[PDB]
Amino acid sequence: LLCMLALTFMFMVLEVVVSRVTSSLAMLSDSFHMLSDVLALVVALVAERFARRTHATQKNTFGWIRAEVMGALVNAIFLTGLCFAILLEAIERFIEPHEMQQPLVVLGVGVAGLLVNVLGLCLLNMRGVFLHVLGDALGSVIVVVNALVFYFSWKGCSEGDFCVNPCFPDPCKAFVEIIASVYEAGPCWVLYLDPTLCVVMVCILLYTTYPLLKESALILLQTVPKQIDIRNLIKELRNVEGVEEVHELHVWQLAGSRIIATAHIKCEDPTSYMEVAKTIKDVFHNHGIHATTIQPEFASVVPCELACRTQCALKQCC
Amino acid sequence: LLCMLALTFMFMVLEVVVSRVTSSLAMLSDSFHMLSDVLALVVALVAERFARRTHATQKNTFGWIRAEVMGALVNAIFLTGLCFAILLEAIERFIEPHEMQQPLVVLGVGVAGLLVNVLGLCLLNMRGVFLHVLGDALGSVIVVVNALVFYFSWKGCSEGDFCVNPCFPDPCKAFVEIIASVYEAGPCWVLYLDPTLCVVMVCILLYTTYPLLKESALILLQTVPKQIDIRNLIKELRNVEGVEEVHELHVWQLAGSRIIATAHIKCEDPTSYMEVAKTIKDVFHNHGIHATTIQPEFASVVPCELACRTQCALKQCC
Ligand SMILES: CC(C)CCC[C@@H](C)[C@H]1CC[C@H]2[C@@H]3CC=C4C[C@@H](OC(=O)CCC(=O)O)CC[C@]4(C)[C@H]3CC[C@]12C
Ligand SMILES: CC(C)CCC[C@@H](C)[C@H]1CC[C@H]2[C@@H]3CC=C4C[C@@H](OC(=O)CCC(=O)O)CC[C@]4(C)[C@H]3CC[C@]12C
Ligand SMILES: CC(C)CCC[C@@H](C)[C@H]1CC[C@H]2[C@@H]3CC=C4C[C@@H](OC(=O)CCC(=O)O)CC[C@]4(C)[C@H]3CC[C@]12C
Ligand SMILES: [Zn+2]
Ligand SMILES: [Zn+2]
Ligand SMILES: [Zn+2]
Ligand SMILES: [Zn+2]
Ligand SMILES: [Zn+2]
Ligand SMILES: [Zn+2]
Ligand SMILES: [Zn+2]
Ligand SMILES: [Zn+2]
Repeated sequence: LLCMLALTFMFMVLEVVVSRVTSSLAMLSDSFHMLSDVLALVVALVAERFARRTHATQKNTFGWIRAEVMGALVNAIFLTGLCFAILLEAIERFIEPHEMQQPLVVLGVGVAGLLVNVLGLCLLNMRGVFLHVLGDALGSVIVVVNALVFYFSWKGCSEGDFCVNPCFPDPCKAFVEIIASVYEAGPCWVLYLDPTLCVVMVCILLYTTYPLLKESALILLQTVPKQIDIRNLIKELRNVEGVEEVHELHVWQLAGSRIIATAHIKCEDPTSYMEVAKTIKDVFHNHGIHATTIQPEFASVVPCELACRTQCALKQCC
Repeated sequence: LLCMLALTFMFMVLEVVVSRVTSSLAMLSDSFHMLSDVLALVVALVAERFARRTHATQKNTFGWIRAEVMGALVNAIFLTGLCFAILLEAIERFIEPHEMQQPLVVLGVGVAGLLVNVLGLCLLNMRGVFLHVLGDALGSVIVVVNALVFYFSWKGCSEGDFCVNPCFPDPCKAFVEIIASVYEAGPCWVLYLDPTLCVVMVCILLYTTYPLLKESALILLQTVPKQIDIRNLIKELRNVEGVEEVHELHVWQLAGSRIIATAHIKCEDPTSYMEVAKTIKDVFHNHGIHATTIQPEFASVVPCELACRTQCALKQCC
């Protein structure tokens, strides 16, 4: 983990610095994606370290096990925020285009990123990581092809001869239009490739990270998992022996694949309660739910036999 | 709520657009703060709309009560991401200083924001809103004083007269040293003022948003609330004549003041369980807990009388 984490972090630092100095948007977006990747590795390591020894902690009774889910959510939404900022910068660049400072350094960092992804390729359990590395390499080669197209087409100028087309506003009024030799700059295919390509990059990043963010948000919010069917479960619970009807059923996913159930039941006879709670355990275990807790209300218009009279209707769940 | 929402959103759009036009970072940070405020209002409205008709939906058995807290976390982390982008821009501006484009429009939008905050004042439950609007007004004061100081002190050349600037690199090297020696006034107190005020603004935003993010994170992660002491509660539960030992006790907060408790008690005398259950209800209602699902495991090699046959990968918590 750390063996690639350190390399990715150091490359991220240099990449961010040189990109924002050179002020090229697609490069900045690719560096932000590498930033999201390295923070994903960081949160994965933190979650593994915390989950290695989870117990009945004084502060957290359940344990810091939702750490991986919350880290995924934080990374996804942090990337979304940075991507929104980058899109705002791209719109600003549409407002007033700027040329690339130096294609040579951009090509160098692009091939460096390509080599970084190639090295990471060597290091679906591993196929998912390989696909993520391939997507990062795709972003890197998009940066590289941007650099190539800019270098091959943008003839530009480096002398005092009239070179800048009216599309690009002249710097410092071009010395009041020199108060020289006639020259025409590059065609209308550059000075716009960088932002019109960074928008594609940011759109693809948003499309890739939306399902992960949605899944993490649904996990963090108390939502029944798609695997468990609430209607089938409630109907099958009603169709048991010794139980009249069930209420206050709460089912939610904690993290990964450990589901917690909660319900209240009523039994006709207090005697011989066992072999009935065993039936409830078996029927819950039949579905994906494994950790349960069933409170019996022993045997009428009142919904639940156990309710504090002086209770904030709200405070009491549902 | 929407009456101020529409005005705030329209002003946010205008200020963001004009700030990106003029490239002023302090105004950009203030606009980001306004964006955070309007998004907070939006999430509050949607949370109230969802909470007005909270029901045991098939997808969400608990209900979308946690929507407000999730929106608060989303806003806090989005603001943090935008603030990180702002720090990147500020470090860039330290690397290469750029002067403000048009002080007049910046002063106009600053006084417009001040008037917006004044109208907000015109329109703890309300003391918190007063504190927030006073903070936003303070940010507007920062941006307007930045504009005022830049306008009065800066004396950059506008015409073709000589202006030797060592502070900022001249565009096109001033026609390559031109291939009325007017000197600028106080470059130190002018060029660097905007990025440093932006850094101060973003630092104060981080300081004022960190506690909210921490509380929201502790709410989403299943953490015992600071109001309830878990050790005292378990000691009182153990100090009950009916129950022998209490195991698998989980306490967590849903949203606001809604605490749900879970326990696996073991007791004898099946015909008198309800006598114990009333005592458990009373002792839980003594603390902040108001919703419990105490499951009696009726009668020490095995800790819990009910358990999965395989308990694969100990999905069941603890
Ligand atoms: C790319 C940008 C967003 C910077 C990311 C930096 C991370 C490496 C930082 C940000 C938040 C940090 C965490 C914030 C809080 C804590 C709790 C801390 O536990 C304590 O000792 C708590 C002490 C207390 O507050 O009482 C251990 C480090 C940790 C996990 C930090 C680990 C390092 C983190 C993830
Ligand atoms: C071009 C500029 C102005 C940026 C535009 C941003 C949004 C208009 C885009 C970015 C990502 C898009 C989302 C990417 C993915 C999806 C999932 C897609 O299908 C699903 O909901 C689930 C698909 C699946 O998982 O198979 C519906 C459209 C949606 C929400 C897209 C809606 C439009 C979004 C938010
Ligand atoms: C501007 C850039 C370059 C640096 C930004 C640094 C911030 C992320 C740091 C600087 C000072 C820090 C604060 C210094 C002191 C505290 C008090 C302390 O918070 C509490 O009060 C929690 C404990 C309590 O319950 O009293 C720890 C977090 C906090 C807000 C820190 C949060 C992180 C801050 C804002
Ligand atoms: Zn990646
Ligand atoms: Zn099971
Ligand atoms: Zn009940
Ligand atoms: Zn109560
Ligand atoms: Zn309930
Ligand atoms: Zn505000
Ligand atoms: Zn038990
Ligand atoms: Zn447990």
